Amino acid sequence: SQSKYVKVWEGNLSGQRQGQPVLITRLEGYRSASASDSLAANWPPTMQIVRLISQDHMNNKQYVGKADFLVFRAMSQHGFLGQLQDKKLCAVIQLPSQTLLLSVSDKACRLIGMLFPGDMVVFKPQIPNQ
Repeated sequence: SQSKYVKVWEGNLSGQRQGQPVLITRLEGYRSASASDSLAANWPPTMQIVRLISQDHMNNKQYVGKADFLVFRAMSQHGFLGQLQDKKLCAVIQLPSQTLLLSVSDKACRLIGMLFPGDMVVFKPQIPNQ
């Protein structure tokens, strides 16, 4: 598609470590157009974090040009202050098809996320592969 951002809304409850669910109901999220529409269209309501990503990892704009962006918009949360006050980050989601990173910083009612390819990028030509 052709755009810069894409906000989508949905509802579910699944997203923890070790393949565990999460306390969620209905929230929205804004992802950089750098991602595919089908992503939010059939986005998996269940996340599985097995790693940890710091805010310093997403501080690299030299990687946001080849990858997509994902932001979680919520009205409530728990523990957000802890990290945001400690180092300001979150856990990373390791998918067998792709790689998503979750890091909460300077956002109590929001979360920072990154969409990376499952080690199958067609990087080669010029311009930021969209």
